[PDB]
Amino acid sequence: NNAHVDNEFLILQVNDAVFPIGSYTHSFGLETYIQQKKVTNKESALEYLKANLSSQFLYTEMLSLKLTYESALQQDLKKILGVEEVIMLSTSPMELRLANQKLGNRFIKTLQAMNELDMGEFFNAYAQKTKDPTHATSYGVFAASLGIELKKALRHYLYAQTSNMVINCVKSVPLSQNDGQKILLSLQSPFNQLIEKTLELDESHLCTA
Amino acid sequence: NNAHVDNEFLILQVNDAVFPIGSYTHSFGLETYIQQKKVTNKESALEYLKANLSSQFLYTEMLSLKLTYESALQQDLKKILGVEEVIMLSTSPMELRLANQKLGNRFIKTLQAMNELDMGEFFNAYAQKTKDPTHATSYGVFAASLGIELKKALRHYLYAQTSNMVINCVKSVPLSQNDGQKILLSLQSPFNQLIEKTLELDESHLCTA
Repeated sequence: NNAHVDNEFLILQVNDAVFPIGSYTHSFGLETYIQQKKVTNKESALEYLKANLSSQFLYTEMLSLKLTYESALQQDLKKILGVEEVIMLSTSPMELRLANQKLGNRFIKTLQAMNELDMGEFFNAYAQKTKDPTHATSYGVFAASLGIELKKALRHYLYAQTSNMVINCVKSVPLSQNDGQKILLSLQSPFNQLIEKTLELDESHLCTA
Repeated sequence: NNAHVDNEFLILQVNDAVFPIGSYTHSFGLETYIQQKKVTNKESALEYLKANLSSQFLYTEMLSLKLTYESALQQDLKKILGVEEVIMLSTSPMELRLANQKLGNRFIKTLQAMNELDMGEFFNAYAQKTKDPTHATSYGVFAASLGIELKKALRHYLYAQTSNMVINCVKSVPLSQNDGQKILLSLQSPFNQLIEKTLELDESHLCTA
């Protein structure tokens, strides 16, 4: 039914910076740290990025991606909605809440506008009931529905979000293009640690960072 | 070694639109079709892309990537420079042959800037001796040098270039973002046919389109 669809390309397409889901929300803490003169060069940007990756980005976004992926495999919509409720309640202020929700809704809507892509009955049920979808959670359900391997879905999502964070630093600090590339390289070892950790964590760790 | 380096992440990084090598040059052969009202919608854009992908892009760019990858595994530098000579000599107009060179030169330099990345003896020797590098040929040597699988290298390069082409159509026709996503989805089957075809071609087909 998705005979004409190739997951190897589809994972690249939905993680492409150009995938049309409205405006982005990672540049949030950054602009504050720039005004505070806490992030003003390559070295300080890197430490900022590592700190962020291993706090809220791991314990909220990455972990939630995994939780909704695993629950989707068990057709457990209830747990998915519960994860989304926990995240919504731990998110402030209302502007970030609103934006994250917009991003979530846009991700789902963009998939759905591709009429020739069949997401399956479970995904479409999720799409109809979700109140506070996020990019990471709806992605988790997306990957589970199409049978994309978890470690691969994570790796691709992790790289894409981080790339967005770094290009944010390059523009806002600013940094040099090569500085951004050096940063992305040095983050590869943290990336795999992050992925390892994500697999060890369970729902009790959700939003604790 | 490259102990801290993960090819899984590096392949995403070098194919990111953010990789600072400058703008791709597929945009050159589309402006006329638009002006002349030949590419006007999603449908005619798809056809133009399919035609483009399976002509000059296949017989020059994708094939050249494959040929320098293969020669790199044999550590046959003479054959690599031979491929680049053929492309340089077959490329007009002058302006496009200069743009392509820059793009190729920028790819190599960007890699070299990342000092914590060890490209290895052969790639360094290629870097010292190349005269008319291109993005595709330099990328081929890069992929083989790091032990990245050929089909995977092709898939990532192909998707990235095609995303760029589609974005050009979206911006130029212009088209809606949704239409661009439908186009990329529709091209997944063609992508696989393009890759299997690439593996069947050899030097005797180089630049014959």
